[PDB]
Amino acid sequence: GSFVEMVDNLRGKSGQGYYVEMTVGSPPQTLNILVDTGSSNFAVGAAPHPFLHRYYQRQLSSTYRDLRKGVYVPYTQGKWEGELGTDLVSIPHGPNVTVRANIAAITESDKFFINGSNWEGILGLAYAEIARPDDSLEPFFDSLVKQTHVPNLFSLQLCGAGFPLNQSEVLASVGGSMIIGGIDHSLYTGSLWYTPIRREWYYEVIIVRVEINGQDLKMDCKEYNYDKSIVDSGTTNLRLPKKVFEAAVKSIKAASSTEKFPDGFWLGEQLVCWQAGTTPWNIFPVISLYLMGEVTNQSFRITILPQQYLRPVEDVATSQDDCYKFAISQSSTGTVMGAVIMEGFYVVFDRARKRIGFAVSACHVHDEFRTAAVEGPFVTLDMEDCGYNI
Ligand SMILES: CN1C(=N)N[C@](C)(c2cc(-c3cccc(C#N)c3)cs2)CC1=O
Repeated sequence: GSFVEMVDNLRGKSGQGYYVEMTVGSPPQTLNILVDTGSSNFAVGAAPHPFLHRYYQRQLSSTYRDLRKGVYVPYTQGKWEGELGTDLVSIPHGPNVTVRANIAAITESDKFFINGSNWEGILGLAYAEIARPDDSLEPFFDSLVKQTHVPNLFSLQLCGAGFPLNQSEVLASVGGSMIIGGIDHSLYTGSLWYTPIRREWYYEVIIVRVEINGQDLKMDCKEYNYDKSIVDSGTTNLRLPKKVFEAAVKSIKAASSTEKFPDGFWLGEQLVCWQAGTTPWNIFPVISLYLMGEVTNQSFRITILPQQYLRPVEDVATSQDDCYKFAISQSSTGTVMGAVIMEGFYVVFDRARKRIGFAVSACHVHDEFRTAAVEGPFVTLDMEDCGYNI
């Protein structure tokens, strides 16, 4: 590991997201910021809110600059309104540099901030194409690279605990690492395998084959990327296009048929519990996603375990049972490789070489019989045909 100052700088969990500490303004105002590769705006709470115990106070920053422009950002569920401006920003447990970046000061919001959560803003790490209001608002990472000598690359190791973390524990626990400008070898084992970034807007990739316990889902590969497939640290679940989700659930149900689970479980609505320590990991299948490789007609696969797709949750009766929710769900906006996938791997967002690397995470949860994996290469033809076009 060559980046000790940044190792273990994240906190959180898949259900609440993972955040890094940042400072904004002069003198510096400390805030916890959600690390989100699924968006491109740096936005922070800038007004009192019931679920925030601190926020950005522009009037107390001598380096604050008003851009005199508002921004409205609506999401599937939730939305916020803010005022655009710039200020000096730093990451305490990050590169030792300070940069002037755009900041959306959130003044009004609805179902955005989460009661119980510990973050006060979001750091959109994706590209300008999807920034709001438009691509003219330079994203934080672009500013960082343009203003310093930090290499145009970052890597993320999200660490699921494998069990529930209570309010106090989740605040004291190490949730992972965000290495800005490099790759830390202590965070993974084995080799890194890279897939191309198809287009620079979201971190879009192309899935070319899917297997459930080695059995080919056997769908037209275009279905797996309809209408796109992205890597998003800001999404909890592994989300799959409707048809792919239906086929995957049918296969996962068949593989785990020795035990029957209620429809509510497969819908990700209700939890299932087992006596402490007896979770039947072995009856659930591993899931492999094959991704386009960097060499023509070559692909590689990343394999996750149920320890990744069954999200630990505290039981309603806070019993001693080990409980989980099914963390694979349907999407009408393409495949989303969320925390479920990311917790199994160290993921390298190599913007400089327009590629995303995957390696088995040194902190992935597993058992004595199976482990997550990243393996290759495999001969795969016409992978370009797997990509979707409107
Ligand atoms: C999916 N996705 C995204 N990646 N980023 C956006 C900005 C947002 C993510 C969150 C959010 C909140 C809490 C936990 C997690 C988690 N985990 C993500 C709130 S807005 C919009 C969106 O819909």
